This record gives sequence, structure tokens and C-alpha cells, in this order.
Amino acid sequence: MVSTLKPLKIGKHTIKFPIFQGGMGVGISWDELAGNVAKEGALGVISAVGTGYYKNMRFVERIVAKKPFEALNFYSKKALNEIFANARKICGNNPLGANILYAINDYGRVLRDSCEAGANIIITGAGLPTNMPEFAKDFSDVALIPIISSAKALKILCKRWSDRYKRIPDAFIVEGPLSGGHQGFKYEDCFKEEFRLENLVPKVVEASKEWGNIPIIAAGGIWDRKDIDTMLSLGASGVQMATRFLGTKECDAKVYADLLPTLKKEDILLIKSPVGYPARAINTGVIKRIEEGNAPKIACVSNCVAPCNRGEEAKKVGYCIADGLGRSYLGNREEGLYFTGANGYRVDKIISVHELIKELTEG
Ligand SMILES: CN(C)c1cccc(NS(=O)(=O)c2nnc(NC(=O)c3ccc4ccccc4c3)s2)c1
Ligand SMILES: Cc1cc2nc3c(=O)[nH]c(=O)nc-3n(C[C@H](O)[C@H](O)[C@H](O)COP(=O)(O)O)c2cc1C
Ligand code: SF4
Repeated sequence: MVSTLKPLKIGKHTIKFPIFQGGMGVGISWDELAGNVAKEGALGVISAVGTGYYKNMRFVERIVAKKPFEALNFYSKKALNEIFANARKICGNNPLGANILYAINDYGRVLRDSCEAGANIIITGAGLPTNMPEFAKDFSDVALIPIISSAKALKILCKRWSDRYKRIPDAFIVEGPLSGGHQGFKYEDCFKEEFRLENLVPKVVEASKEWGNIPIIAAGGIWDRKDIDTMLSLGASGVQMATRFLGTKECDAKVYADLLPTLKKEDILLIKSPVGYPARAINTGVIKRIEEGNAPKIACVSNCVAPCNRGEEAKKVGYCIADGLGRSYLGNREEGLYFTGANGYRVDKIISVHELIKELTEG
């Protein structure tokens, strides 16, 4: 209960601790995880990606081959609404974010869906989101946070937003190459010291000075309070952490509670992705199936990302990311796809969100 970490202001919202749990798709950070995180005084973040899979397609209008048909069902408005409602049964009106990737054409529809579902903050990476305020003008209080890989992106985002909307972002998350999910770096750049998060945070904070010290949130490879203090001492206003929350009981993808305590470092690797950025995966499930020559059949049903072009890139890289992550949420160990931050192998015990926040904030 006693902490020397100070509350963090994001636009019109305040969180007791300068900690986000990063959004995790598919079905990894929904109502149980995000709700309990926000209950603890950190920012809980609901993933808006693949919400059609929620409760095995409870809220989809059409299913083909056990998959949500097209993007209107893959990004399901009614599912998102119920995930927020269920989260607020736990955290009340404590702030919640919605994470939505940029590399869908339907971006504005899902952003307004998140706003209408009750999100207080929108977080967007997997691209350069120069038009977030376009879709949010009906919701003046929702804070808007791009995820960036570099100071150059910060400067462009601020100029494009300022010129077009007379608004700048409420915060920036800078994500480094030790992160889970996709990486904002070329494969070869992920191993180079110049792009280590400790090197990126100073540059982004310095870039932020010119626009009035927009808060910078450091993400990627942050494990414990010592890493938090390191990032804060480098100018960051807070941290976003995901892999630690991936290893909590309240994670909405229950498979991880069985998979992570066995996870070995040599079984974590960067792979290709239909999204067009390197993804950090666990060497199991669909990956192993591909290497055996038993790859699941590919045929675009959910139309989940624009860069894929309805299966072109999925066929080239060998797997459909929607199908694989959805199968993991539904419990499929043989054909599911599984993601992790570089630190995933350090998960031994599965602990509660409450004990994890205690660990991260005590003192
Ligand atoms: C700022 N830029 C260019 C950039 C690039 C890469 C990473 C980052 N950093 S990041 O936005 O924090 C992210 N890390 N992982 C991400 N994964 C996803 O979006 C994702 C997860 C599951 C899906 C399932 C189905 C369809 C789409 C899916 C998309 S996004 C920034
Ligand atoms: C399993 C998993 C799934 C993720 N999926 C997403 C996602 O859908 N959208 C996103 O913006 N970030 C995603 N991320 C990135 C996290 O939100 C976060 O920025 C990053 O993992 C922080 O690094 P850490 O895991 O070392 O704390 C994912 C991370 C993990 C581990
Ligand atoms: S085939 Fe490509 S666009 Fe279609 S659902 Fe799979 S990854 Fe998404």
C-alpha cells in the first residue's frame, strides 16, 4: 500500500500508478485482466482485435469454418461493448483503454466502437496513426495515444495532428525490440544496441520537449520495479508492461497459465507475420505444425488486416494470424499461435494481478 510512484495524468484522466498493462490480442487482455488491472490503480487496456472470438463467437452475425466472417464480425462492436461492461463490473469508472492497431481500413469504425463502448483512452500502433482525432471528435474526453518506435515518428505525428486538428497526442508509448507481439523494427534492427529501449527513451523525451512535454510511456522488456525506475530516470513518465500480466491468473487467454511456467528461452523467436512486422512467438502450436508439413489450411474468412490482402501474405508467410490467435483463445494447443515478450521465459509462478501490482509498486 505505500508507494513512492506518483499518479499519472493522461489527458483528462488520472491513474494512481504510472503503469499500463499493454493490450494483447487475441483474447488475451479482455474483461478479467483489464478490469482487475484497473481495479488495482494501473491502466487496464482492452484489446479490440478479434473481439468476434469472445465467448466463441457469441456476438458475430456470420461464422465460416468456425471463424468470424469478415472484419465487421472479427472486430465485433457488441463483443467489445460486453467486454467493457464486464470489466467495469470489476473496476467501476476507473480508467480503461482500448488498444486498436492502425493497419485496418476499418480503423475509424473500431475507434468509434471503442469510444461508444466506454473507453477512456485509445492506444494505437502497428502503423503511423496520423488521423486518430478524425474519428474521436464526438468524444472530446477520450485520450489518444500513438505507439511509436522512434523520435522521428513523434515529430511527424505531432505536426500532422497539430496542423489538421489543432490537437496533439495525449501521450506517446515508445516500444522497443524486446516487446511481445509485433516489433516496430526490421528483424536485423531488433538485435542492435542503438535501438535498445534505454537508448530510445531519452531521444523521444527530448523530441517531446518541443511540443510541451507530452508524457512518454516506455514499453518492451520492463520486468520489475528496478526496470521501471530505470525508465522513469531516463525521462519516461510511466511504463507499459505486458509479459508480466500475461503470467497472471486473470489473463483472459487461460492457455498461458499452463504454457508459460514451462517456457524456455530457446523456444522464443522472431517470425514473419501477415501484418508485415516481425512477431515474437513461442515455438509451438501452428509454428511446429508448419515445420512438420501439417500447416492448417489458409482461406481468408475474417479479413483481419489490410497488408495481408485477403490471404496473399498469409499464404506467403505460411499462417493466418487471425485463425491462429483465435484458436489459442479457444484453447487449441495443437494449432494455436502464441506470442510473448523476450522476458517470457522468466515466468515461473502464475500470480494474481493484485500481487503483481504489489510487487511493482511497493516502496
Ligand atoms: C508503430 N509501428 C509501425 C509498430 C509496428 C509494429 C509493432 C509496434 N508496436 S505495438 O503497436 O505496441 C504492437 N505490438 N504488437 C502488435 N500486435 C498487433 O497489433 C496485432 C496483434 C494481433 C493481431 C491479430 C490479428 C490481426 C492483427 C493483429 C495485430 S501492435 C509498432
Ligand atoms: C502476447 C502479446 C500480445 C500482444 N498483442 C498486442 C496487440 O495486439 N496490440 C498492441 O499494441 N500490442 C500488443 N502487444 C505488445 C504489448 O502491448 C506491450 O507493448 C509489450 O509486450 C510490452 O513489453 P513486455 O511484454 O516486455 O512488457 C502484445 C504483447 C504480448 C506479449
Ligand atoms: S488471411 Fe490474412 S487478412 Fe485474412 S484473416 Fe488471415 S491474416 Fe487476416
